Amino acid sequence: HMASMNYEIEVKDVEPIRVAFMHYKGPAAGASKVMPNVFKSIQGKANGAPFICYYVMDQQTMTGEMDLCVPTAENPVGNGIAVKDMPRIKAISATHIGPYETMQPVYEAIESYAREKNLILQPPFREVFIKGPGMILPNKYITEVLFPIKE
Ligand code: NA
Ligand code: NA
Repeated sequence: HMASMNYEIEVKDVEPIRVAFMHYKGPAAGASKVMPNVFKSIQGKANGAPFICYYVMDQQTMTGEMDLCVPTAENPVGNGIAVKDMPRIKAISATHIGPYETMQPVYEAIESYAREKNLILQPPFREVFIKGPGMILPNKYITEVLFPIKE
């Protein structure tokens, strides 16, 4: 009867995911210019929620190094876009509702949870864009953080 009052923090087994992706380094801003190029390369045939895998992220400078990923069965057309399987992870999952650029309380809750359950966090982490109002408009955005743990 209760759903996403809190961050619904749990440990999940996430199986490998075939993605079309672009590796991006620069302002978290300039990533949104790319994520559409991924969709177009695979004729917009996603078979899962798009996500960003963060290898490096500084929220003080809001710049980082990341994979912009769209789960797909398709072969990408138009170079820059490649396909790989994102690896199996055992991850702390947190579900965030609303504006998603920083989500400091979510990452603090994940860190506190990890210490409580004696889990060791292992980058890289993912932000999964489950839902949102779409392209005709944010208090409705659903973003799942997946932070891998050491097994
Ligand atoms: Na908090
Ligand atoms: Na969100």
